[PDB]
Amino acid sequence: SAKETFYITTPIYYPSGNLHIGHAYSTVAGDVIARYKRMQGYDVRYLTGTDEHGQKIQEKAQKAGKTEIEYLDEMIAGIKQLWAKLEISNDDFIRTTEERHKHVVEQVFERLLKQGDIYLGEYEGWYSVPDETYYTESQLVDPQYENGKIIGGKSPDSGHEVELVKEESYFFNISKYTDRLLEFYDQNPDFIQPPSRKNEMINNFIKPGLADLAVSRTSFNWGVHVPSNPKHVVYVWIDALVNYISALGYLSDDESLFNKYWPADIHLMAKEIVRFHSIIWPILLMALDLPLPKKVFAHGWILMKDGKMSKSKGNVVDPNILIDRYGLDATRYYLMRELPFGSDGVFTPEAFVERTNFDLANDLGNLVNRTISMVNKYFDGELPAYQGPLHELDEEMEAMALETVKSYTESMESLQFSVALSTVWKFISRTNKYIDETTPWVLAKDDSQKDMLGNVMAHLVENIRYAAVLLRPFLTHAPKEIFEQLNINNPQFMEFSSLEQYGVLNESIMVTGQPKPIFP
Ligand SMILES: CNC(=O)c1ccc2c(c1)nc(-c1ccc(Br)c(O)c1)n2[C@@H](CNC(=O)COc1ccccc1C(C)(C)C)c1ccc(OC)c(OC)c1
Repeated sequence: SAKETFYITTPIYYPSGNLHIGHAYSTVAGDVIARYKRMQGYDVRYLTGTDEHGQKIQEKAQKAGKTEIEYLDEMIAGIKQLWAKLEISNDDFIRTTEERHKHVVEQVFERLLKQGDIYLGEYEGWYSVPDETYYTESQLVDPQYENGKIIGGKSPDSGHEVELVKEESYFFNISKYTDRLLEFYDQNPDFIQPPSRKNEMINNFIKPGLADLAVSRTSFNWGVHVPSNPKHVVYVWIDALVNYISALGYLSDDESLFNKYWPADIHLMAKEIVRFHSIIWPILLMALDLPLPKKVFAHGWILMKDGKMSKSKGNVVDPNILIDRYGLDATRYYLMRELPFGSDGVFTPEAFVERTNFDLANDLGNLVNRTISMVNKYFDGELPAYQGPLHELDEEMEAMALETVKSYTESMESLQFSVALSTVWKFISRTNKYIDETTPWVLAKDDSQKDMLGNVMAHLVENIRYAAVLLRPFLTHAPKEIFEQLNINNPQFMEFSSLEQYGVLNESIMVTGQPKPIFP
């Protein structure tokens, strides 16, 4: 009786200032899924947010001569400005400084304490002061021993000697849920995407035994405090992970969003945090007796020919610069086209320009401009109504249009965005080829071939309309501009349902008398 719901999330971003195209990819990709699911008729909720706690945030605020909230408000303003600039269709933005989040972190922690899933112990970690990163005994390089116990070592990055750090900490005993998690994987084979990551998780993390998780610290203050032991602050594991249910008003005075949208249909994230969403998150939800998420999707990185982009190498590509210089459509298209499923992508300015110029401006932009120009020149702007596949090429081309939609659909549902886009561009290329094959200018000579000329123009515009509709989730400007210039005004003709049967324009239409570039 009601629309089926679809809840999609990106990870909450840690506001350390440097937002590169790698961070933009997650929110753009999430936006594409969100827009696609809305067009399919789902009741969609798309969430993003920020991780605002931890020692480092408060150190950075204090160093800058600001309060924690002053500092964070400025950083979050910048992040939300970028999302608005990328036209991210997120329905909400969760900040971990909000009471709706803090209340959940406190209540979840207290519940696990009362159930006995969390117990007090002592955290022991290997810390590198230069790198400010902790490690387990297992990953120290050139470890030193004494009586069989690891006594120290070298950071597996910097190469500086690590320091043994100890502090009182609450532990979450996750190992007892091991069997339940493996059974969950068995009954939900599509849970982890790409599917190759599942056995890597099992082998590297679950098979060797899940260590108790240190979920609190006593060494810093900026964060959620444990109500029944206020010297303890909740660490990132529970604090960050419950953002996905705290955003829905879980345990608030109004849980209606939580009742409607939980569980999440897809958690989208970069591959380096999929182990936390694949193991810790499901086990935490089991401990709270909540339904698990249906799917976790890990995407690859957008590299340079220096390696991972970072502020430290001066490697960072700024999405603001790309948008200001080349436009939004070009930026979103490049991100979604160049990062294939289960692999990494590689950014170069030359590759960006080729995609932008060859695919968008040339293939799609000139197809629209050539078509509109021919309709203005041969029929004074009045596009003859579609009649049927009159030309010998039409039967196979009309079939290709439907095969394009079908292929696009199975690519999108399998999260293969780059293949969906390449499939659409094969159709755009074929439409340009249709012009060369039919030579409209030759047909415009003979007065006998005026119906055949009208048929060709009708097939050009119907091919364009198919392309425009399929690109609606990816490009936020181009499709609107194409519909505008073609003077296709009817909202129904911009939806997926209007692609079921080829040739919906069975009435004459007057196209723009002043066509302009679709891009930039
Ligand atoms: C010099 N150091 C850094 O540049 C530095 C970099 C990251 C820092 C960080 C400092 N201090 C914090 C921090 C610490 C305490 C609290 Br409470 C908190 O709040 C955040 N973080 C956070 C940043 N937060 C994240 O990346 C958010 O991750 C998630 C998002 C959604 C859901 C789940 C997650 C998890 C955390 C499960 C991946 C952090 C701490 C430890 C981590 O692994 C050991 C980690 O893995 C990606 C992320």
